Amino acid sequence: LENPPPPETSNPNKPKRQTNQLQYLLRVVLKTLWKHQFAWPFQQPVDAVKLNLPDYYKIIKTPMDMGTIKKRLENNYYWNAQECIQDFNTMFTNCYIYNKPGDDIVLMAEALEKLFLQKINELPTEE
Ligand SMILES: Cn1cc(-c2cc(NS(=O)(=O)CC(F)(F)F)c3ccn(C(C)(c4ccccn4)c4ccccn4)c3c2)cc(NC(=O)Nc2ccccc2F)c1=O
Repeated sequence: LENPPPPETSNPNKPKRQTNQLQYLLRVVLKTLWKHQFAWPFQQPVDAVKLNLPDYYKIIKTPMDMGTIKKRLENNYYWNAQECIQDFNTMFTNCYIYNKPGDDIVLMAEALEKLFLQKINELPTEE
């Protein structure tokens, strides 16, 4: 099986804006998570060919990773903060679906999710 192409990150047919919440999601939330020691397996799409995980994309139909989220924020892909937050949530839940509870990669995702939820509690005031 081939890896699927990565998720779309730019679309000039989608309207574009910068907002206080989107700026915070890139500069504070993504930046904090990205620099965490456990972030490295989530910085790019799961490369199922490289990892010899041929069943990954037989089960995970909405892949998501922080590299894609970073590119979406840099390309003004998201109009609402919730769209970005939904992508982080999808990345975590994909991990909890494919991997057995308590496995290494799940424990890494759980620590990142706890930090993510703490930062989302400090989302700045909307326009
Ligand atoms: C979200 N996500 C991400 C990865 C993942 C991604 C990688 N690189 S990447 O290029 O894809 C993404 C990038 F660039 F950002 F790093 C690598 C490169 C090496 N590794 C390890 C050593 C590994 C394992 C556990 C914890 C940490 N590192 C690895 C991988 C495969 C087999 C053994 N060890 C990776 C793991 C795996 C998942 N799941 C998984 O590996 N599940 C699994 C494996 C074997 C048996 C049972 C399983 F469920 C999953 O969900």
